Amino acid sequence: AECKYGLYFRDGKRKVDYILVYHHKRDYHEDDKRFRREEYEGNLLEAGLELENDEDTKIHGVGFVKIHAPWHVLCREAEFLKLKMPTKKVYHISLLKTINSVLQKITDPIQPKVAEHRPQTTKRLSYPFSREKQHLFDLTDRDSFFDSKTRSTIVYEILKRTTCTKAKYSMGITSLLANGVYSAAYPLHDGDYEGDNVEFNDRKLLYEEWASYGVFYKYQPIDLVRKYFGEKVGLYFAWLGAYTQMLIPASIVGVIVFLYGCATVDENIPSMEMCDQRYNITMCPLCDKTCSYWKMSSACATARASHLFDNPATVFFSVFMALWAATFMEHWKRKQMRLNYRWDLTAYFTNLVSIIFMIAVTFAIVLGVIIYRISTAAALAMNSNIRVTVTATAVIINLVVIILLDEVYGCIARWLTKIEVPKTEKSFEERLTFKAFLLKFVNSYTPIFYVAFFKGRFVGRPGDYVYIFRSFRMEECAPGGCLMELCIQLSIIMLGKQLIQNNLFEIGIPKMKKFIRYLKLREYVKRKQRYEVDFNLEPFAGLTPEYMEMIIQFGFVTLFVASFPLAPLFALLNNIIEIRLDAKKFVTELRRPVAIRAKDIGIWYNILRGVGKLAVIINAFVISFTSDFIPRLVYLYMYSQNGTMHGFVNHTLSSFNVSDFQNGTAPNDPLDLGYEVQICRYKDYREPPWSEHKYDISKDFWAVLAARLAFVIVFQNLVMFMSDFVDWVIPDIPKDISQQIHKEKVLMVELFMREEQ
Amino acid sequence: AECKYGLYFRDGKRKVDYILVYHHKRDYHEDDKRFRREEYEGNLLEAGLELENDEDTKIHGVGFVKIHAPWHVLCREAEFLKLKMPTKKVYHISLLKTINSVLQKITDPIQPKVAEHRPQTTKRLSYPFSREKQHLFDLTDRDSFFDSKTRSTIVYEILKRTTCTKAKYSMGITSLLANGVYSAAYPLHDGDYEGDNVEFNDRKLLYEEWASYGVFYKYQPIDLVRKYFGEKVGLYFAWLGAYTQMLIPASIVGVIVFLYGCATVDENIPSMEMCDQRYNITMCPLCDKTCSYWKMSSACATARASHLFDNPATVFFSVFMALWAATFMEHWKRKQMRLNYRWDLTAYFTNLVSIIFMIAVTFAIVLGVIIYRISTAAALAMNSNIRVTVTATAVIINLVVIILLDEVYGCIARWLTKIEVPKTEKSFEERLTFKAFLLKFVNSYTPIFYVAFFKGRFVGRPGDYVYIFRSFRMEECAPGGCLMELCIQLSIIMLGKQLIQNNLFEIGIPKMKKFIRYLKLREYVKRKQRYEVDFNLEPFAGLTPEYMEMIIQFGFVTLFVASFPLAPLFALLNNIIEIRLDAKKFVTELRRPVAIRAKDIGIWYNILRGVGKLAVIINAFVISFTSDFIPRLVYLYMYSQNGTMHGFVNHTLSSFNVSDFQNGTAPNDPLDLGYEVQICRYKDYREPPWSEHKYDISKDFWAVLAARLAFVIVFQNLVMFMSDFVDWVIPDIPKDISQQIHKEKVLMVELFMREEQ
Ligand SMILES: CCOc1ccccc1OCCN[C@H](C)Cc1ccc(OC)c(S(N)(=O)=O)c1
Ligand SMILES: CCOc1ccccc1OCCN[C@H](C)Cc1ccc(OC)c(S(N)(=O)=O)c1
Ligand SMILES: *[C@@H]1O[C@H](CO)[C@@H](O)[C@H](O)[C@H]1NC(C)=O
Ligand SMILES: *[C@@H]1O[C@H](CO)[C@@H](O)[C@H](O)[C@H]1NC(C)=O
Ligand SMILES: *[C@@H]1O[C@H](CO)[C@@H](O)[C@H](O)[C@H]1NC(C)=O
Ligand SMILES: *[C@@H]1O[C@H](CO)[C@@H](O)[C@H](O)[C@H]1NC(C)=O
Ligand SMILES: *[C@@H]1O[C@H](CO)[C@@H](O)[C@H](O)[C@H]1NC(C)=O
Ligand SMILES: *[C@@H]1O[C@H](CO)[C@@H](O)[C@H](O)[C@H]1NC(C)=O
Ligand SMILES: *[C@@H]1O[C@H](CO)[C@@H](O)[C@H](O)[C@H]1NC(C)=O
Ligand SMILES: *[C@@H]1O[C@H](CO)[C@@H](O)[C@H](O)[C@H]1NC(C)=O
Ligand SMILES: CCCCCCCCCCCCCC
Ligand SMILES: CCCCCCCCCCCCCC
Ligand SMILES: CCCCCCCCCCCCCC
Ligand SMILES: CCCCCCCCCCCCCC
Ligand SMILES: CCCCCCCCCCCCCC
Ligand SMILES: CCCCCCCCCCCCCC
Ligand SMILES: CCCCCCCCCCCCCC
Ligand SMILES: CCCCCCCCCCCCCC
Ligand SMILES: CCCCCCCCCCCCCC
Ligand SMILES: CCCCCCCCCCCCCC
Ligand SMILES: CCCCCCCCCCCCCC
Ligand SMILES: CCCCCCCCCCCCCC
Ligand SMILES: CCCCCCCCCCCCCC
Ligand SMILES: CCCCCCCCCCCCCC
Ligand SMILES: CCCCCCCCCCCCCC
Ligand SMILES: CCCCCCCCCCCCCC
Ligand SMILES: CCCCCCCCCCCCCC
Ligand SMILES: CCCCCCCCCCCCCC
Ligand SMILES: CCCCCCCCCCCCCC
Ligand SMILES: CCCCCCCCCCCCCC
Ligand SMILES: CCCCCCCCCCCCCC
Ligand SMILES: CCCCCCCCCCCCCC
Ligand SMILES: CCCCCCCCCCCCCC
Ligand SMILES: CCCCCCCCCCCCCC
Ligand SMILES: CCCCCCCCCCCCCC
Ligand SMILES: CCCCCCCCCCCCCC
Ligand SMILES: [Ca+2]
Ligand SMILES: [Ca+2]
Repeated sequence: AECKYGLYFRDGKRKVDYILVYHHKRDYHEDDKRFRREEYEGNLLEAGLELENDEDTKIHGVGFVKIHAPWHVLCREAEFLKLKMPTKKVYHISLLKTINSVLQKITDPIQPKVAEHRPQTTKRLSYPFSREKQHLFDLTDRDSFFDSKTRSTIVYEILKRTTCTKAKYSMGITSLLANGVYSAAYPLHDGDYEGDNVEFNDRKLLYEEWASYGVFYKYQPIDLVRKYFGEKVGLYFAWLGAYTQMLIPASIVGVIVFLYGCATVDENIPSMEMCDQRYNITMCPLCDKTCSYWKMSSACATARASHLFDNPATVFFSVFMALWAATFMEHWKRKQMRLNYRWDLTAYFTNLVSIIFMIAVTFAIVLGVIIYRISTAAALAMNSNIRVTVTATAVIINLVVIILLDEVYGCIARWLTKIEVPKTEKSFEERLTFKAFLLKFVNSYTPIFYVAFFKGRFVGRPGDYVYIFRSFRMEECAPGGCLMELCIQLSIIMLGKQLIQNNLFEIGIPKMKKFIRYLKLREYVKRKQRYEVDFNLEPFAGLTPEYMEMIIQFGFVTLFVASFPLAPLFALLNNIIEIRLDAKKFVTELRRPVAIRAKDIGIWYNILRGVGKLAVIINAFVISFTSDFIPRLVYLYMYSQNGTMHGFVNHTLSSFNVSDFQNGTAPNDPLDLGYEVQICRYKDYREPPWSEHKYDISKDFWAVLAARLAFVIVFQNLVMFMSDFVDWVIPDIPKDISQQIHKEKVLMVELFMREEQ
Repeated sequence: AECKYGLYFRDGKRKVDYILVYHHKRDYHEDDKRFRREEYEGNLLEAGLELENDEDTKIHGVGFVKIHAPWHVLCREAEFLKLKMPTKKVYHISLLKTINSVLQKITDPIQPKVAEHRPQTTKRLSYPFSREKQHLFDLTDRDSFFDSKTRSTIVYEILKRTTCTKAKYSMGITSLLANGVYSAAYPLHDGDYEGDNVEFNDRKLLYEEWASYGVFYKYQPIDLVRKYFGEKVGLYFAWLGAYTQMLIPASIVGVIVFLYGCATVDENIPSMEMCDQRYNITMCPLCDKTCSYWKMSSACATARASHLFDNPATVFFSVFMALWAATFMEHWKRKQMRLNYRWDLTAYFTNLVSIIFMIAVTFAIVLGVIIYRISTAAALAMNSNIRVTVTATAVIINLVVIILLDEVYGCIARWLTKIEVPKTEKSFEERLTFKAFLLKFVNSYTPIFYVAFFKGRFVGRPGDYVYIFRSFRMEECAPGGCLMELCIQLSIIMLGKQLIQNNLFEIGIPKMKKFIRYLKLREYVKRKQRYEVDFNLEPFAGLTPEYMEMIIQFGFVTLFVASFPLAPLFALLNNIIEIRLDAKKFVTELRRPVAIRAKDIGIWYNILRGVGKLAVIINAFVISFTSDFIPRLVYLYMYSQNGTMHGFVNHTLSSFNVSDFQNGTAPNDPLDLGYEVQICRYKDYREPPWSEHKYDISKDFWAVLAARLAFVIVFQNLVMFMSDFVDWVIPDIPKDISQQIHKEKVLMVELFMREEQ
């Protein structure tokens, strides 16, 4: 009623800045905990904080404690730290400008409706606040001089300072919370976000203008977000928006490159030769005692589909995407400085744990191939087009096991970090992030490397096959090739796993917790107090998973772009929804976090710059050994009489005598095709049967292998030099930002004169 | 007499801090210059400097001006800048230590005899000096509170501040010196360095203990050098000593590697097969219409000598020298911080000039090959063993032309820098250094790249040769190979050009200037004054050539070490003499420079880190395409029946029919050997005459080319990762240095309390 529902004290003039809750159930350890609390409350009273208790609530066995801070305490704690406040001093801000004017005219309807977005040609000064010189800062209003966030930060620092006499080593509220004496501690929200009679506050404004699905095409009011939540939350959203901005130019060139291949697919000689039914090309079986001879005309659709994923445009696109990320890094580096300026921020256990971590990483690498092979075998056995359905089933089966193993890997990393004694609090996080990221990388990217580089390459020749354990034969690729399975894997992963299931789980997880709480608790007419309302929300976890998700997503776009031009387009649609999906959680679901000052994102910059450096070698090897670019180039300039591409499929096929088959390897029935077979054909570079040295490696095997090796040498060096040049050219600091500081310092000289004046 | 020979004023209590000399010959422009001087002297008097003139000297038409500074001017100018002075506050400094104690016991006789080298367990504080708080610093003695160097620095700053009313734009003494009104300006030396009755001063101490040839095995007293000369000179000598220290461990492994090859030269099968006289192997002529057939047994000495320069030890040494420099960089980076802590230092014209510079660089690259070819032709024509003498003559002839072209390149760079307007004084030097370094690099390293990679490789086959301009045939390599000329070139260069002629010219150049001055001037009983004595010395130039010489020397050790194990040993002998050669010049020859504060060497770090990065690719290519390592490895594992090295020379030789020679290419007389010749042999991979496709590239040509290509791919990546790991592991800041600052700051808190106390 007169207390505005728990926001103020009983007298109505003291604002609650923090809330402590203890489990006072209606017993020697309980008495000891009570004595410790009482001593802590006495120390807090000695510090200079007003104290209050409430014991009459509907919830059983809970007590709430209110904390308040006076004016002199706030002044002293603000002067102790380096806190900058606005000053009455005001200065004016001091062809190419008409372009900015035109774009400002055009971009008017998309800007949000907030007070700060109004242009300001004058900016006030800012000087450290201290008790010695109070004339420089206007102290007209005490209430409006301090925001709620900076009011709660000082109280949190005071709570961290306090130590208990009984436990001299134990300091701060963290140890008390860890022991189990207290339950939780949290600041209060400003008010409601919905309601017809609700008065104006920042929560409702951010709900209407920022956290909604109907305003997905607007900008974000970053200043209000930083004012309400803090400087650690704002940098994440700024980085997300900057990352989302740079995908629009990259999502158009990929579409153009993809569309170029659809128009020129009906004039492709290699794909036209395979689909012709005038020849009678019989191929050898692909398995032992079960399969039989087939025909080349049965892979026409796969041959036609493979054309859209390799051509010179797909190499030009790789060269382009090589420089795109180098430009993005410089863009973010230059953007961070403006935000820094505007926000006024200018032994044996260790070795043993490291060895165990390497062992675990090796085992995690090992298990994935076994899981993939088992999934493929199960998918093949379940069925009995066939191939596409079998591949899709195998991928879908493997994804679930990956999802299940992620959590176990995370728990293992957490326990491994815990068993080793951490020196401080920052090193704990800096080590946990690395330990989790390595395991997530090796868990996510293992099956892709196997199909691209290792599947179907070490299998033998007809008549001399390779067996493992003397009883199992190595598997081969698809009849059309192994470039089609990679595209299906990438498409299925990117479209389903990262877009549908992830977001559905994110939305649906809190509902089960709410339902469980409702079932366990078991109407309300009187209005509950603020602390009782805030007690039913979910506590804040952190920002590590939010960064980890986007960092994992960043690797798919760059590492495997040489054979998938549509990768950048799939990420933009997800990033469009992710911003407004994450915005709602902070406003409507979680509890209010405390503010932390930061000047950079932190350790993720090094990870991004390592992935960007790693992408190039993989791109070069994928272009060299997975496609048919180099064989075509070699055939055109060495073996063609015309100078054209006639006879290329004729060139790449060998011959074999079906009468030389090993015992127990011939097909069961050779008359399914309807005619007798005497010679089958396979893909390799070996000698003909009608020769002195049959089935031997020929001279053309060695000529293509040097051409594949030289391409990597040229590509790697050229791309590395081009990537370094871009960093060299662009400066790291904007000119206007650096210019503005010098005049401010020149006037700050007279400000220093004003200090004694 | 009573003035101590010009050191003090006539009264005997004012010390001369600077000296200005004008050309007052015994005429309107002369009157204008006199008026300008007079105005400058009036401005200096307004500044607060005492002035004096002397016009009675033996030298004709010269006048000297004396400058003196009072105490209050010194105090004000010292408080204007950030100058730190010692304080009365004193603190104590706060298994592994016994090793340091033992090495201190052993290294006693090699330490110099100076006061500062005595161990000090207590170190005084240091606080900014200001007029507001003079109680913290003891002002007991005015004379001993300021050194001569810091006394002259303030006067130089005052002179730079002064501006002339008539020329408002012109400021400082630099413009006056450039116009021609004044001749020179220099501070004074402390006194003499030789003499039985000479009193003690720092010049004599540095002469006896530092700048001498009989103390070449001792340390250097860096603190006294910095106290007398400054902080810019000391860093050069510290870097030189640190660079000289790290060559001792590297000069022993090279000797061991070189000695390993001498013991195993009598069991080498490939060199034993060539020296055997049981076979009769006739080779084809190496030139048109003049040479004739020769025998393989005539290159036995060259074959035996080539063994000492390639073996697995020469690859292990390359891998070792890859990490040596990475360790050296970290060593210097960690050493700089201790010196920083101890010394209290904690539009269209531009584009046009750039294009002209690229054109000049291209032309400079072009001219060197022509010069080398002309020198080789002249050396061959002059004579008429023959080969060794001809090669030595060609190298000696080329070196002189290189020496002559260096100065023209330097002058071109200077003019090119001058024609473009520089923005400031630092950018001028930073651009001139780069412009000179690029031209010196391309001038020095051009002939080495040509012999290693391009000579004798694009020449044709017997019966189908390659001609340029339809009349000139391409040259071939030496009969034994092209690995012997590179060693002779490197040895001759390193031993003669950098060690004998350079030092002789450095010593002998000032003597010609002294003799010319003596001849032009034309005895003395009275003692000359200090300014008249200092007027006859040579002015100081700078530190760019001193750094450039050592930077150029640094490239020979690292870039071309894969085939010359004795390179690090030749540089140590030169660096031993260079220190004591350069020390004498500063003490006995040049004028006294003014002090400049610096915290790093500057732009040379980037050049060193670029050369270190560049060395790896060149090393890999030199190992792959210049030696015979890969062919031997290919022969051993693919073509040998034994499993040994029997029949390798048999493998690498082809055959040719002497009856298929082109018209005008057969030798004049084929009967010099004493018997008829029907088949000659050459080195290549081609088909035999008794085949369907004669003189065609065979299958063994393509098998070795892939093996040469894979080695580079493996080597480059492995060495790059290993080089990055070393930087990753080692921290960049010493632990004790960082630890010491925190306690000093903790006590500086009480020092701040002492400020008001
Ligand atoms: C593609 C890269 O090149 C190689 C590089 C390095 C080593 C081997 C390489 O080559 C791959 C071998 N894979 C053969 C070329 C394909 C093939 C196709 C059909 C077959 O018939 C069923 C058989 S098989 N098992 O009968 O030989 C083999
Ligand atoms: C050594 C690297 O390999 C090559 C790599 C790339 C291209 C060509 C390469 O090979 C070099 C060719 N140089 C031949 C192999 C040497 C030779 C020796 C004696 C001769 O007789 C006088 C002749 S010649 N002019 O008569 O052919 C040639
Ligand atoms: C070629 O294949 C067709 C496919 O039906 C078959 O009818 C025909 O008999 C075959 N001819 C030969 C010569 O194999
Ligand atoms: C290509 O070769 C075929 C057969 O050798 C011939 O019919 C055709 O005309 C040739 N095409 C061109 C463009 O030379
Ligand atoms: C395939 O190549 C062989 C080898 O020259 C040739 O004889 C055969 O006719 C070719 N096949 C076709 C269908 O052209
Ligand atoms: C290989 O095939 C030919 C027919 O092409 C046949 O005559 C010969 O007998 C076969 N080889 C063997 C070993 O049977
Ligand atoms: C082999 O060379 C020696 C060298 O003098 C010569 O005397 C001898 O006649 C030669 N023999 C043959 C067969 O060429
Ligand atoms: C090497 O081969 C030669 C001739 O083939 C033979 O005399 C010799 O014994 C072999 N050496 C070994 C170690 O096998
Ligand atoms: C060199 O190789 C050929 C080819 O096999 C062989 O006939 C000849 O005997 C060899 N020469 C010697 C001296 O062994
Ligand atoms: C090549 O040499 C053989 C002897 O080795 C000779 O009989 C033949 O005539 C020669 N070739 C020609 C074109 O003369
Ligand atoms: C009143 C709201 C009308 C618009 C609703 C839009 C819902 C979200 C659609 C987002 C689509 C973005 C491209 C995939
Ligand atoms: C800073 C917030 C940006 C939010 C994204 C706005 C929507 C962009 C849609 C662009 C469509 C391009 C299709 C190729
Ligand atoms: C018998 C020939 C079959 C050819 C198949 C070609 C497949 C093209 C699919 C295009 C899908 C585009 C979706 C955006
Ligand atoms: C943004 C820079 C793009 C540069 C693209 C260079 C690659 C061109 C490849 C051409 C292949 C031609 C095959 C016949
Ligand atoms: C607002 C501007 C930010 C920086 C934009 C840089 C260029 C964007 C286009 C991508 C270029 C890629 C070249 C390979
Ligand atoms: C961060 C601002 C970026 C401005 C555009 C930069 C585009 C790329 C310039 C360098 C191109 C290098 C081509 C080899
Ligand atoms: C040839 C049989 C063994 C294959 C081992 C390699 C499988 C894939 C390894 C992937 C390494 C990178 C994982 C992130
Ligand atoms: C990870 C590398 C594994 C190497 C396995 C070697 C197997 C050799 C048998 C296959 C040789 C013939 C290939 C067609
Ligand atoms: C009759 C042929 C059917 C082929 C179906 C292929 C399915 C591939 C789906 C790839 C994208 C899936 C996104 C959820
Ligand atoms: C008034 C408009 C409401 C639109 C609601 C959209 C909800 C989207 C939930 C996320 C779906 C993730 C898988 C596509
Ligand atoms: C086996 C490859 C693992 C991933 C390599 C690329 C990631 C680089 C991460 C850099 C970590 C830096 C921590 C300070
Ligand atoms: C920390 C930022 C740079 C990290 C770069 C890591 C790249 C590792 C690639 C290794 C390639 C060579 C393996 C032998
Ligand atoms: C640096 C990445 C691109 C390099 C492309 C090299 C191959 C170009 C085609 C082959 C040469 C064609 C000559 C007409
Ligand atoms: C009185 C001086 C005795 C020693 C004279 C030494 C002269 C210089 C010799 C330096 C040799 C260093 C190794 C090349
Ligand atoms: C810091 C000054 C060092 C001066 C060098 C001292 C002489 C070193 C001689 C070492 C001889 C080693 C022979 C292989
Ligand atoms: C006929 C055989 C001649 C062999 C010549 C070997 C030359 C060895 C020279 C060693 C010089 C070492 C100087 C340090
Ligand atoms: C300091 C690290 C040295 C490592 C040396 C590795 C190179 C070994 C080469 C062995 C060649 C063997 C040829 C048969
Ligand atoms: C005083 C110590 C300075 C640093 C010494 C570092 C090791 C010196 C030996 C060279 C090691 C090279 C390994 C390839
Ligand atoms: C600057 C102090 C150097 C101390 C010795 C360092 C020796 C090299 C250590 C790293 C070795 C890496 C081997 C792969
Ligand atoms: C084949 C004829 C032309 C040879 C041109 C190359 C000669 C050497 C070039 C050296 C480049 C590096 C100079 C510092
Ligand atoms: C700098 C590269 C120059 C290339 C010149 C090509 C000359 C071709 C004639 C030689 C071919 C046969 C070599 C034995
Ligand atoms: C009789 C054979 C004489 C051979 C003389 C070779 C001279 C090579 C000298 C290399 C070093 C020169 C240093 C000045
Ligand atoms: C008392 C000892 C005197 C020694 C004098 C040495 C003079 C050396 C001059 C430099 C010679 C450079 C070529 C070897
Ligand atoms: C043609 C090669 C010239 C030399 C390349 C290596 C030297 C690198 C110098 C880096 C200059 C940095 C200036 C800021
Ligand atoms: C400024 C410090 C790094 C400079 C590195 C320069 C190395 C240049 C090597 C270029 C190799 C590739 C040429 C195509
Ligand atoms: C990384 C630099 C050294 C690499 C050496 C590679 C070749 C080693 C010899 C060849 C293999 C021998 C197997 C027994
Ligand atoms: Ca998500
Ligand atoms: Ca010298």
